[PDB]
Amino acid sequence: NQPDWADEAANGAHQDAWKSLKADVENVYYMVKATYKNDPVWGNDFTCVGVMANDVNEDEKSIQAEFLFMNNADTNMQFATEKVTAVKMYGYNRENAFRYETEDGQVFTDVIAYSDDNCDVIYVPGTDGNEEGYELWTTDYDNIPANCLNKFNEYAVGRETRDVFTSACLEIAAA
Ligand SMILES: NCCc1c[nH]cn1
Repeated sequence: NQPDWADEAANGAHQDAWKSLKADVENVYYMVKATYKNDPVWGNDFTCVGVMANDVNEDEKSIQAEFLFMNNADTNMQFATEKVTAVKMYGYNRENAFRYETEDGQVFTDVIAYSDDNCDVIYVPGTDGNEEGYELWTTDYDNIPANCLNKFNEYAVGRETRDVFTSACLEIAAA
């Protein structure tokens, strides 16, 4: 049993997890939308989630990721560092998932449903003590690519979509 988009022959070309993780090294990726409200790490009604990486390890297909985020329990931006490794899920031959490992050893395995050069549509299976759902991440929180947005809306049908990282997360300019 697995999502119908988890068809490697059909969709694998757009589900390259290692390529997507390395992309976090060049540009910050912002989670612009999601279909769920709570994350065990980011908190409740979490918003303003972004990530940047460094320390690419080709032998391990892992990076060190630095996250920023907000939730309804603190008015200040929060930060955390986690290791993320490209792994295989749903019988795939080429890595199509992200295995996050927090400093306390907690593990989350999410799956790339669709990914293009500057955006990712990620599926949260809901088996890591968390809510099942989808996330949309992109490098520019103000200009969302239509291809990823359409794929996110397509796969996330029947749920309640909400904004996560938007310009409201920052107070931009001066004076
Ligand atoms: N679906 C996001 C799970 C996660 C990873 N790190 C923190 N939370």
